[PDB]
Amino acid sequence: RAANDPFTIVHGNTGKCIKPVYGWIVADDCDETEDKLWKWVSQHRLFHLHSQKCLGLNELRMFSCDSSAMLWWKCEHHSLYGAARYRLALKDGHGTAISNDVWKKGGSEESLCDQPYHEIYTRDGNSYGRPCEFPFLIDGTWHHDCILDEDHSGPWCATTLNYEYDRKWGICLKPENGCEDNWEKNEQFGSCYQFNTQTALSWKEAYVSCQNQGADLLSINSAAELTYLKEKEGIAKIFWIGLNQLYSARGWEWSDHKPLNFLNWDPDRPSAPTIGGSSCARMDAESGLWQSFSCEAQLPYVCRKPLNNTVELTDVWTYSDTRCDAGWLPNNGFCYLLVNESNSWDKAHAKCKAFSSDLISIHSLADVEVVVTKLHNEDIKEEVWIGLKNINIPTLFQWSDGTEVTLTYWDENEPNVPYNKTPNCVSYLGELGQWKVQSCEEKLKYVCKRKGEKLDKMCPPDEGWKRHGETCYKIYEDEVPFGTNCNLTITSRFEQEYLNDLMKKYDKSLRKYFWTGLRDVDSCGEYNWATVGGRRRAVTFSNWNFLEPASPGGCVAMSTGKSVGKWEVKDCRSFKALSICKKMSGPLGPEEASPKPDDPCPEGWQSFPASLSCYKVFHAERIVRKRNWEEAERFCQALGAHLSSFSHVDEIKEFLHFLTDQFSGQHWLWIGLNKRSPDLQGSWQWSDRTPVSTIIMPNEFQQDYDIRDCAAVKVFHRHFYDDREFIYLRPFACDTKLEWVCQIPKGRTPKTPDWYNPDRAGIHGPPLIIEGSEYWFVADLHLNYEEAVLYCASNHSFLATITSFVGLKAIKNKIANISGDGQKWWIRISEWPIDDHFTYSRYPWHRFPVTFGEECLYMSAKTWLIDLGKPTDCSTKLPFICEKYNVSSLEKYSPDSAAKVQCSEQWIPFQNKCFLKIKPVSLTFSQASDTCHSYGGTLPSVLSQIEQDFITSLLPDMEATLWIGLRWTAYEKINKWTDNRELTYSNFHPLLVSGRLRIPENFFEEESRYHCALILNLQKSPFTGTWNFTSCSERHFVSLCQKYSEVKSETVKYLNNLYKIIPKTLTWHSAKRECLKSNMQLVSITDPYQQAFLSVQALLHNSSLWIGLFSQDDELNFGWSDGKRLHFSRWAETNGQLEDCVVLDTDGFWKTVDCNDNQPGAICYYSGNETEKEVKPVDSVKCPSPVLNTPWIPFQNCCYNFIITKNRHMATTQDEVHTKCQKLNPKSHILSIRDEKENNFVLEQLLYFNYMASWVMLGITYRNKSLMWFDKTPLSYTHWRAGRPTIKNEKFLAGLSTDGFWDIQTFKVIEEAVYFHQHSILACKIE
Ligand SMILES: *[C@@H]1O[C@H](CO)[C@@H](O[C@@H]2O[C@H](CO)[C@@H](O[C@@H]3O[C@H](CO)[C@@H](O)[C@H](O)[C@@H]3O)[C@H](O)[C@H]2NC(C)=O)[C@H](O)[C@H]1NC(C)=O
Ligand SMILES: *[C@@H]1O[C@H](CO)[C@@H](O)[C@H](O)[C@H]1NC(C)=O
Repeated sequence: RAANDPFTIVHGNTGKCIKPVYGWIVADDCDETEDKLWKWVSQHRLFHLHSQKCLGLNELRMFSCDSSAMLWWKCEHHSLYGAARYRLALKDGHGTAISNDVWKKGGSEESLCDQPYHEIYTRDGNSYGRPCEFPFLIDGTWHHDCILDEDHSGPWCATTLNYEYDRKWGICLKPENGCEDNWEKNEQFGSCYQFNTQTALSWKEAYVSCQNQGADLLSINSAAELTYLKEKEGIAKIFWIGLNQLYSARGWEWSDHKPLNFLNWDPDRPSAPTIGGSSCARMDAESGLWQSFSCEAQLPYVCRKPLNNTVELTDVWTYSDTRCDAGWLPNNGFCYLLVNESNSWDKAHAKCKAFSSDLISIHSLADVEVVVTKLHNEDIKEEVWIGLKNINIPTLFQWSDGTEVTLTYWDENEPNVPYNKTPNCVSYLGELGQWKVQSCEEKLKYVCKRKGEKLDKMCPPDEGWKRHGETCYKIYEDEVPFGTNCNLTITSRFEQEYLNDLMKKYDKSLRKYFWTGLRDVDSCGEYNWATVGGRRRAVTFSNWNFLEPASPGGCVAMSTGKSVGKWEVKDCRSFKALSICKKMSGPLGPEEASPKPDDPCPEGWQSFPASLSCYKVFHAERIVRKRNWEEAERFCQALGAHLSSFSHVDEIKEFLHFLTDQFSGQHWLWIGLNKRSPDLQGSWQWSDRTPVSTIIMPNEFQQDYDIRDCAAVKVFHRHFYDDREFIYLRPFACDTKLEWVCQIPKGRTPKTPDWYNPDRAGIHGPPLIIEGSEYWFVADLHLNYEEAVLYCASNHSFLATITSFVGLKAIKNKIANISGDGQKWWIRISEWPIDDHFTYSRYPWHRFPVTFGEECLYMSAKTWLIDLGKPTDCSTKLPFICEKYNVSSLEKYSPDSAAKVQCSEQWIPFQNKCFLKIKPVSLTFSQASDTCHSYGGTLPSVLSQIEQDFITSLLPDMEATLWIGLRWTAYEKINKWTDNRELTYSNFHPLLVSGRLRIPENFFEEESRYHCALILNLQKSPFTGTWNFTSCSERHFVSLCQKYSEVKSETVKYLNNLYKIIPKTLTWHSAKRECLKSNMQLVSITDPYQQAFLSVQALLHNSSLWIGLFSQDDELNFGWSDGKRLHFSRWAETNGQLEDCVVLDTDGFWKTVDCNDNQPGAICYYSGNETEKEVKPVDSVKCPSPVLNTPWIPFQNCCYNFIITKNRHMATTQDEVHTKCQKLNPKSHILSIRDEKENNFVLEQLLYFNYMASWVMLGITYRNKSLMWFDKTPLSYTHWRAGRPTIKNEKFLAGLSTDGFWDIQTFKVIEEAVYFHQHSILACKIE
């Protein structure tokens, strides 16, 4: 389990207590804690359970923590420091900061920081399982734990910071003693289940949620459990199963420690080996099939707790020096032997079965230890059979002779059960002796095992001396100092497990440590084994505790209570621990030097002579795009390398000093360290199977330390390591050994012949596609989506983006002529050319925690009109085509420099251009053209973001619509920008203008209408400045013309606001102090007008300036220094908030930097003319009881139920869905949106399930020859994609999409639109 326990603060120098009262700190008088209790809460704050106030600051006092008054503390060595190098101290009883003491727990010896913050998750509600956020304010009272009232279901908490303004709650998930409440005390069989649906949680988050309750994730071991999970009523259609491979070199493991014998892998997944693959599994409940999906997603899960669990063990680590039949290797009473002759599986089984033996069987780590240590150096170059076969359907591995499987040791990463294969065989490979699949038809060696009979003064066990087979172990009575007579050195994990069993058998209670000969004599941070004289055995194995490395000096010991064998670090000066040793050692173990410091790098890899390894760094501009930790590791493995993993503590600083020369700005990089695997139990590990031995990470008391399990390194332009999640995108740097060769799997470098042969072949034969650049048709080479994108993307070439219907028809004809009407091709279909730099996938109303998936599309030669907006399983090998970039920044025109340069008083100048305003009179586009031509210039053409910001800042005084002035023929691309300028970017919000491709009527002789664009002034809406396209035969207002001018390329008042640009180079705290010195505060941008004005003002200064945006919750939730809700945001990236404080870049985007830095300016604001902050939502609607684990979320006098559950009845869905919503709960019909805010609410609820559902079913019919809802009511409000539909029949499916638009799929056969039914949600409102 895991929970936060209330504690007390104790001083170290003066060994007494703490006492907060209304005014200040007073005399302790504690040891009667009925009047004081402290607990850590969010934002690194301390909360008192008695006064219900949070401590803060320079007089220290208890303030209500609904304020921004530097209410946060940090984790020092053994003390606490505040905002900027502050400190916490007391003087004569009263506490006051000192800025230069230690504080420990009550009844313990640690700095209030060693135990990580264990947050709790929620089960169901309007939050979808998001973790709690304590404290929360209700009825004027601050609650720090889950409450229990007669209104809600059970223990429920608030999941966000401000509960009053969000009204998002969730039923808590607390550890229970039995499986009676919120569980199912019986299952199939011998466990209790908890099916929590509607919870968009990642794999690691779901595992942490199931583990905090003492249980674990799912575990399927027999077909009975599978068929019980299939026929369960309240279960999600797709969820997690805990099956994962998050280790370095392990095949596939269960979440809980259970053997993997029953496999149900989907036969459609091609099992992408390195790029495009995954490491966590996923279960589909409709067919009950297993897939390998990228477990960075957000899918529901299910917890499983063993019913009446018992701690049963055995004598798995014993000793028996028995003899065998003169040649059979004896080990622990058994005899193993492998035949050197080539044989099959069944034939060899029958061969060595005729003796008094049969094929080998591995039940625990003893057999694995035998297989690895013996067998001629773990069978360096060999393949050996093993008596595990499968003939059942589904797959269920079983031993040749046995009763039950108990340990599975797979090879990373291929259990690899074929589709059409009745016999399934396993074999040995790898330096760790792991298992892979075979065909029971290859000729390779085999091993088998015999039960032998039971049977020197060099090792007398008379004095309590245990034996292991080659080297005995001996424990001593007591030893206070370190290494009194002996120090122990461990070499591998099997020796560690033997030592753990010996320690558990020796002692009977907890809190007795055993010494270990690992220390740092030089106090250099790197740990090495103690030298007993002429011994320099390097560290080959390491297993620390959760966060053990904390001091660059000390001595290690081994705990035995629950952290069995975890190498803890204690003071090597004075600390008592027991001692264990061995007699023999390894003479040939540390005698090996494989790398050589004289071998150079193969090609292009840079390295310094003090590295013995070649490096290859991937900058943030050369690559196709940044990627997550797992994607970076897979990209490094594809090239034959891994992430940078240093052995010594000087190599890290040398590598940092070597990379900081290749960088100008500061940006994080990926590293091999990660604690993602559940078997590590919190300890770190290197991805290349190298034991961690140095202090690399500090101890930051983060709120989600269990979730962020990846290590990121920071470079400076002058060794700071942080813990990032496995979802953030980040550049990386692979590294290879000085003697090993790299790989080239059709990626970056092996494009060298792919830049000459196919490029010229496509430039010669294939002509230019109609209305577009050249398209190279990469066929006869099937690659995944990630591999196709990596192949197409180059210095100029990239993945083919289709934005026109003419180009669509051309590529369709070329595909039909080249490959056929059956093959599929990877195409990125859109309406306007999208920029890979700015994804524009930012929600405008709120920043809710949902990571959207990848939109990897496809298209075929036939059925292209239907499958153009349907995503596929893009871990598939298919041909593709690559497009070519043209000369963008190479065209030069406008030779007139001093003649046309004329900026009069009716002209506002900006960067290399100038604008002029006219009256807001209304004219069409063809008239507005000559209206601007009446003056000298052109219509306003936008080529960058800051020009759009300048236009937006000029917009408030203009009309509600402006003619931007770019025209294009309908159903084609956009060019010429009315001024012979290449279209760089376009600002079309996908929530207002449908980003999908437009499909016209296929019968049009010459009716080629034109489409023009305009800028909207949406009157306080967050979409002002965006562009909208329309048939410009109509007329709109015109208030702007642009021209080019060459020779001439304080307290500011703006929209009832006073802005001051401080040019001082200072931090964010000093900036806030300087703003407060002028009776002002840091600017809080709450509207796009202020954002655009501040952006153009920052461009006028050519440097990024500070703003009033900062974070306290470990960069999870941002907020303004004024106490204003973050509603408007213009971040530069989706997941780019990598540091704490915020600055406003010159390009108009909010950059994020750690505000312990120097920025060349800041922005202070003052609001005196307009001071309005009165906003409070009212929620007085209570929904009925939840049904089938699907609650009713209230919204505006209604109760919606997005039924994400097993449903396959798709026969006459019109009445079927209605009866389904009816018998589920009366007084509730199908969903029918009749407003605009309701559509946004439905879209928000859909976006939480964007990984398993892309549409929400709507109740649209065609009764009485008109589109109307199921109820007797007309259809007032509608949100279509492109015009009103033309549905004449009544057989069609209406679905609210993931962009707010309503799509309609018509069909003639009911069994043809099942793809729309598989990805739909059945919502039944109440009203
Ligand atoms: C962005 O531009 C598009 C134009 O392509 C705008 O779509 C147009 O919006 C108007 C306003 O609602 C529609 O007029 C309505 O037509 C229905 C047809 O049944 C009629 O019943 C209403 O009384 C009203 O006249 C118009 O049909 C629609 N489409 C076109 C081609 O003009 C869109 O509104 C613009 N976006 C924003 C935010 O204004
Ligand atoms: C809900 O009902 C109350 C009282 O009938 C009404 O004041 C309120 O406007 C309703 N909500 C909406 C969104 O109309």
